[PDB]
Amino acid sequence: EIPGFYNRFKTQAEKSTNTGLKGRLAMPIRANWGDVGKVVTIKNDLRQLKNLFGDDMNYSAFKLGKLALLGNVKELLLYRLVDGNQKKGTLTLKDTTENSAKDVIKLETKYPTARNFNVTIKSNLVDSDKKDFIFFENTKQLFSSSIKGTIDEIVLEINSNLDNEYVIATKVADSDTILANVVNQALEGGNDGCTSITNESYLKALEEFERYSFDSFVLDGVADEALQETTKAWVAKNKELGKDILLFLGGKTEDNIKQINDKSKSFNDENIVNVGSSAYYENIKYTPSEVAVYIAALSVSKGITGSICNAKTIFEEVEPRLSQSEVKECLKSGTLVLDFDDGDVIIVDDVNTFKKYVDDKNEAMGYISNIMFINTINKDTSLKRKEFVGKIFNDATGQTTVICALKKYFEELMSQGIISEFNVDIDTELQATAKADEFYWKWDAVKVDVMKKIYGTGYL
Amino acid sequence: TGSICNAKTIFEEVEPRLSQSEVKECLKSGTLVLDFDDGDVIIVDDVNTFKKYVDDKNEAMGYISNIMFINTINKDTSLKRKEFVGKIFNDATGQTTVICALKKYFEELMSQGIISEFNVDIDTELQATAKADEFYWKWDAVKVDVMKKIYGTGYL
Amino acid sequence: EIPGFYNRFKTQAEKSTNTGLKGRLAMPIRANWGDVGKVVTIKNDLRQLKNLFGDDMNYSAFKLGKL
Repeated sequence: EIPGFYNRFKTQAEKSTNTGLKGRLAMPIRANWGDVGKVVTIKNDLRQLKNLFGDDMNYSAFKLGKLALLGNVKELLLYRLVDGNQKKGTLTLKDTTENSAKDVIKLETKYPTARNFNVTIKSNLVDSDKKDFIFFENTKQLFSSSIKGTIDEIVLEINSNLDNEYVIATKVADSDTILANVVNQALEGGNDGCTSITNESYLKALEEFERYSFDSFVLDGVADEALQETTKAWVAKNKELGKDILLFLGGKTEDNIKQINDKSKSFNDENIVNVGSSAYYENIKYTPSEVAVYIAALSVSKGITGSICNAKTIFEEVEPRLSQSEVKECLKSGTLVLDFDDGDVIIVDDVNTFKKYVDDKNEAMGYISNIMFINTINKDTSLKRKEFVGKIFNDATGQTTVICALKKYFEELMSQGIISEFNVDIDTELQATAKADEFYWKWDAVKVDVMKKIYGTGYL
Repeated sequence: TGSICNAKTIFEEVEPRLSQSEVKECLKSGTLVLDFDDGDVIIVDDVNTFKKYVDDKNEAMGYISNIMFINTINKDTSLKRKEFVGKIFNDATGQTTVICALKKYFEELMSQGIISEFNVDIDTELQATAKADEFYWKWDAVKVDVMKKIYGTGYL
Repeated sequence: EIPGFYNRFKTQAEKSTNTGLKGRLAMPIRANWGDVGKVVTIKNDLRQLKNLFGDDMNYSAFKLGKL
């Protein structure tokens, strides 16, 4: 640059930061409003969810999004599910100067929907040629504007202000004629999003979700069986492909605790978590899958350095309600069920559906926190792939560098206290059999536990 | 001193996109195809069209880096032609000088770590049959490999 | 395989082992329940015996198996 003393101030995020959030979650959702056919990330502010997908609790989108956000996920990734017939609302405007009136402007909702987004056009009381363009939803006004009677400036203004973000205006003809007055005319022709949604839509959503990486998946708070087996196979495929995705599920409200335990027996992969209990938060019930959304969100928000075995929930009630016998039955079945151990609703344990089996996949694998730990180690290691694969020569120096980097990572874990003991070394047994263009290595560790049970004995 | 089997590319998208079955099919066919192993576009492997065949032209010949190495050795050697052809007398001294120069070159390669092991010597089998105005020589080497595959096993 | 860094975790029997057992024994048995006409090996967990030959002490099978 030219000589001088040029300041560039950067008080962007000086101390406007907090560290109370973590994790990311996947969400196929049915929605009346918002983008369609894309996987969109949502920051934890619910205002973003409300803006980008509406505020209708009749739909899985807003309700499950609110539950996930209250789960304190750092970034919530959504995908709007639709049938192919799903459509945008639309309205058309016409001129009045000519006896044979001609359509000159068309209004269409910015996102596909079927809501009663309405529009009003009336004569401007100040200027003769101006028309006052006002927009509503069921007469609840969104935005008002006034432009002279030329179509180009009218559509440009209507598309300019983001107060009119609900609707897009397009020019039908290049007229300079006075528009026709409308009063609360709905943008018709749209279709909602709950229309004929089937397993194929969920399959397409999952195929879209293959692109990204996630900490957990919950399947739209829907307990349809065939979707559950499909997602089970999909997660197994993703695991075999090096994508370590965890899955939470919730049974149907009609299922008895015996049926829920049978389903939790049917699932035995460690990445499957079955939720049995229903709950109420704002005096409104939530099916086991709807609360499975929340428990998955809370789990991913916990991340490492935590668990869920007694994490307090937002729910004001829980049902069905279990004695210690029923709780033990559910845990032995691998079911996760909420509890009312105190005046609040409390998560009973960290169990997953796998826990029915014991020894080879160890008992700690029956707990979700260990699976999150293993998936995190696999993810960081598969991040190291690109640092080390195809970039170092397999000699003693390259092996030493790889081992030193992994040792530094595990020592960082040790510094956090997550691991009580570890060692990482070359797998000389397999390294002897290794081909010259490959490397084998081994590591042992001991994750630091957490009190689930405590016992006290008193003397007087 | 490098390869392409995981070199990051500048490309923001790649198509057509392949499962591991398709990738294995392409590699067995000798095809080179880009991949989206992460958020970027990444080169899958070092393979060439030859790789369909295996043993005589060895499996390392199926990889482009080995061919680049062999071509470089041939090029430097065919650079040495002008230094040695028609300029030294084929006696024991000339043969020793040629062998010493080639040994120095291969030791320079060893210093760079590209070669893990080598030996270079007169091809006494063909040198016995060699005409008086020519020279035969032999060399073995071991190019240093690179991790393409890595496997880890965990204990808790 | 294709190039990559593919983990395969093997926390099967990390430290879930003990050395308090040895030996093998033959047993012709009368039983109300279980397989017939085959020589079946039973691991020392009595639950395996109970599953594969019942839990009736009236028969040589369960009683002598427990012993």
